Formats: sequence, C-alpha cells, structure tokens
Amino acid sequence: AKMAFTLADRVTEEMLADKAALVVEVVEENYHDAPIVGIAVVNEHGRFFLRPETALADPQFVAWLGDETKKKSMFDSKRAAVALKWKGIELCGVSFDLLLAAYLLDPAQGVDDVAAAAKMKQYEAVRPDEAVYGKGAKRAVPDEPVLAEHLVRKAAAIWALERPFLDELRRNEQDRLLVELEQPLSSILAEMEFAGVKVDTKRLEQMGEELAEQLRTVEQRIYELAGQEFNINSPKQLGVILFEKLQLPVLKKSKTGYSTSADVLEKLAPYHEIVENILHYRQLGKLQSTYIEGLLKVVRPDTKKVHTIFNQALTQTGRLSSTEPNLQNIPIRLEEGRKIRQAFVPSESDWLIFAADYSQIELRVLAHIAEDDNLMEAFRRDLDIHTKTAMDIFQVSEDEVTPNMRRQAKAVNFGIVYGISDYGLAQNLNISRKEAAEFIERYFESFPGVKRYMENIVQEAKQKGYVTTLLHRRRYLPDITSRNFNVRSFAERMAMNTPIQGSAADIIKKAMIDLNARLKEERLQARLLLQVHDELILEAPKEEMERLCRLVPEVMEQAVTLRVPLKVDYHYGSTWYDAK
DNA sequence: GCCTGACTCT
DNA sequence: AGAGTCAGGC
Ligand SMILES: OC[C@H]1O[C@@](CO)(O[C@H]2O[C@H](CO)[C@@H](O)[C@H](O)[C@H]2O)[C@@H](O)[C@@H]1O
Ligand SMILES: [Mg+2]
Repeated sequence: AKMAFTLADRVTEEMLADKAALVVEVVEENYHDAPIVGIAVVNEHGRFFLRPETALADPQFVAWLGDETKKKSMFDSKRAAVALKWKGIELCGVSFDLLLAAYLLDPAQGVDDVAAAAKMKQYEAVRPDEAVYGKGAKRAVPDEPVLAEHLVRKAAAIWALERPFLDELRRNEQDRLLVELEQPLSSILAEMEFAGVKVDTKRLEQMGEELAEQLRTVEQRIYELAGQEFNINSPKQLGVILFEKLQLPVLKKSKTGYSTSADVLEKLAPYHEIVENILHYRQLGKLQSTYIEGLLKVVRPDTKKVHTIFNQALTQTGRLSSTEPNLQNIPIRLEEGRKIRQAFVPSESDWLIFAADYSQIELRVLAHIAEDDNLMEAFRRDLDIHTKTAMDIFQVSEDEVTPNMRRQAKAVNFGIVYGISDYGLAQNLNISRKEAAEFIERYFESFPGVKRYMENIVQEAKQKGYVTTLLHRRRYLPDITSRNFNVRSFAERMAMNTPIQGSAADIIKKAMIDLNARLKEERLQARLLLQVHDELILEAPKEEMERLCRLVPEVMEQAVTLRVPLKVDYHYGSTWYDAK
C-alpha cells in the first residue's frame, strides 16, 4: 500500500505553508559536509517530495527554510541543520523535534528513527530506516520511488504524531523542557559542531613519533622480561605469559579466561618487573592508537578541524555524548596523556581557549535535593568537601585528616553519588564488605538528610515508577520491583544517582542556553566549542578574556537557584592544555 | 561483522 | 553512575 504524494519537479507556493512536517534526509551517519538525498514536506495542502538539487537552489524554498515564522516539525533537526550549514543554508523555525520529544518521554526506548518513535503511539505506517537503507556494507540509498515514499511516510508520521507527543509531554510537565531547553540547545550544539575545534596536526605528529619511540623501548623490555615475544595487546596471549609462563598468582578471571584488567595488574606488580611495563605499554598504546592515530584520522585536511557530533538523545540521565571524535574523553589525569591537549588550539590567531567548570556540582545538587543541613552548611562555607567528609566520618579535626583519610572520604563521596553499596565501595578502596558498610554507616550518621533522601527516592521510584530531575527529565525504573537482588539493586542505585547526575545535566544545559544569549547581547565574538558534562570550553579573541572571566562564571552560577551556591572555576590559555 | 576486554573521560 | 574507541579474535 503506497502513500499518496506529489513527486514535485519544481517548488510551489503550497509547499511553503507556515506549518509543515519537514524531512531533510541525510543518510551518512556523520552528517558533517554530507549529502542531502531528498526532501519531503507534509502540510495542510498535501504531501510533497522534492529533489535536493532542485529545492536547495530555489530562492523561495531557501527563504522558507530560514524563515523563523514558518514552523517546521522534524525528527533530529540538528542533523538537517548541520548538513544545511555546510551548504551555506540556514534552517529556522523548527518548533517540534520528534527525536527530542521521544527521548524526553522515555530515554530507555532508545528511539533513533521515526519508526521507533511512532511505535510508541501505535503508529506503524512507516518503515525503520534500517529496513530501507540496509546495514553496514550493504547500506545504500535506494532508487527514487522507494526513497521518496520513505521520506514522505516519515514526514506524514511526524505530522500525525506531533499532537500526542506534545500532549503527553504536557501531562508529564515536560513541555517547557522540550520547548525551552532541549530544542534551543539543539541549535546551540549545531553551531558548536559546525564551528569545530582546530587541531595542531604537526604537534600531534611529533607526539606520535616520540610515543612510537618509547613504545618500542617498553615493548622490548617486555619481551626481555618475559623471555619471548608475544602480542601484548592480546589479553589471551598476555594471560598465558603472566599466569602460566611467569606463574603470577591468579586473583581474578574473566568470563573467557584470565583477567588482565588494570586493577588486577596493579596488585601483581610486586611479583614481577614485567607488570609495571605492561601497564605503561598499555597507557602509551592507548594514547598512540586513539589520541594520535585515531584523532588524526578524523581531522579535516582542509581546515585542520575536528567536528564532533553530540548525541543529545542517547544517555539515560540526560547528559550529552560525543563521537567521531569523542571530545569528552581526552586524557587529563596522567601528565603524559594530558599533553594531548596541547594539540587543541584556537581557530584564529590571537585567540585563546577559555574553560569554565562547576566545582562539585553533583554534591551541591545532592545537598539541595536532600536538604541535608550538614552538607548544605559545608557548601555555604565553601569547604573542601572531601576533607570535611573525612572530619565527619572519622570524627577528627581538620588538623588530624591524613592524606589517606581524605582519599577514602573522597571515595565514599563517589559511592554516595553513584548509589552507595558496600560491594562497590569495598572494590574501590580494596577493603572488606563489613569495612565498607561501616564507612557508609558513618557517612549516613553525619549526613542523615542524605540518608533520608536515599530511602525516600527509592520509595518514590517504587510508588511512581520513575524518578525525575530538577527540570522534569524522567527515568522509568521497572526493575525497582524485581525479586532478583542484583537487578533490583542496580535500579535502586539508578533511583539514587539519576536525579543527581540528571539535574546536573539540566543545569549546564540551561547555562549553555543562557550563555549563548548573553554572548549575543554583548556582541562578543567568543564561541562555545565543547561541553564536557560539568564544564564549558570556548575560544575567543585575547581581548575578550577579561570580560569572559566575569561573564561565563556568573552565567553558569546563576543558571538555577539552589539552596546552596553554585561555584564555577575558570582558566584560559593558548591551548586546551594551558586552559588549566 | 559482532564481541570482548582493554583503555579514556565526568 | 553515565559514556566512546580500539585491537584481537571468533
Ligand atoms: O544524528 C544524531 C542522531 O542520530 C542517531 C540516530 O537517530 O544516531 C545516529 O547518528 C549518530 C551520530 O553520527 C551515531 O553515533 C549513531 O550511531 C547513528 O545511529 C541518534 O541516536 C542521534 O541522536
Ligand atoms: Mg570540576
């Protein structure tokens, strides 16, 4: 059965109505500078398919695309907006994005095409993209009649589905979350991705060469100490060398044999010199394969920029993710790895990189939502939260907090945030379950409000079926009623963690929106380049630094008002590395 | 081609 | 707790 539509060869006025479902199809997973393979419009006057070489060269269609008062309903408008930016065309007036609507209604559905969103409301008159385009090697744009019918069915689905999605969003009290947060954020992310980040490829290559030399040296030491050559990057081959040839103790096994995970290796270190060398080899090898070679693979040779894609409709807690490359996991913890950041530079001469980050946003959020008196007071005094947590758990003065005590209190703070469990904490601090339970017990004695919150949120998740964040993002937790201890326990941790991690995600998203508006009002040339969960990275003329130093922290700090202050630290420099 | 297990980040 | 990428290997 084949849906009726006009296969148009020229644009007409009735295609330019002030309300329409719009499909601007980009089949390449990475949409940066990618082809647009077809366009479909469904509105009051009918259903239309347009070839892109026709539509995009029509002045009236382009004018309609960029006219803010002509409203469009779409799926994944950021994909279209970005593909259109590369062609020098502005997309405006997108008042409804079905991908973002589906994501807000239930992030666990993993909706990634119109068909999956449609299935949520018993609408099935549209094919999954994978059925049409195929998968992997055999992936391909089909012939025009098939392609056209597909885009029109997607448009028609968007047209039919807008009202029930908005209606449910409204009952969820998530209508503003879509309209005033996620959709405006989607435009901001499109600009960030399109702007891209400049890479000093010569610097990267130099680092690659030094790395290659050190890798060879560690590699040869490894063969020396094992008394033979083998594939160090083969967990199978390595396990044989470690646990059979060298007789190292077996403390952990994988599902598939011996575990050679990094924490297993740390413990083995005192037995044989080879172990530290393997850890080092693996550190350097990760830098080499992923942050030199992999990174250089995705730099555009023409502009020396990388253009990540932020997935805004993926994570279960409302964070963004980043791909091709992932710019949210660039090394920082170890100095040799952190040097990778010297290769990320401003895109114009006499510009600098500026980075601002919230300090302890998750614990500040927890203090607000739990209304824990002790925790709120700690932030009101702007104390070192880890030292203060140690003072309370160990019942000592600040003077008596040793480094090991602070380290352990820090670890409990992590656990408390992730949904605390004696097992997870024990694993982390290399201690017994009974020991870990005493820590948690001491914690809850010092922060009774936090304990009440943990109990109350788990009950609420049971009662309601979901938990929510500050700005009404929602996560359903059906395993919270499971009679399987481990399944139920995962869900209980999720109930505890999600309002924390998710409310922190909400706050920085709102900061981003506020920041973008302030930058425009101030006519600054500064631009957002990246978000890394609790931090924003910008580039700007060196002449705007002093202004950004006052502006960016204030905007981020005032994004929401909590029972405790938000605090933002900031730095700038000639490279991302230097913005520290 | 998918999987596993290893690594990277907040 | 939440993510993404890579080499080895089936
Ligand atoms: O365009 C991003 C948007 O598309 C989806 C599918 O609807 O993901 C596709 O694009 C991502 C970016 O290239 C890929 O990582 C992903 O594999 C691909 O299916 C959504 O998940 C995402 O929000
Ligand atoms: Mg921070």
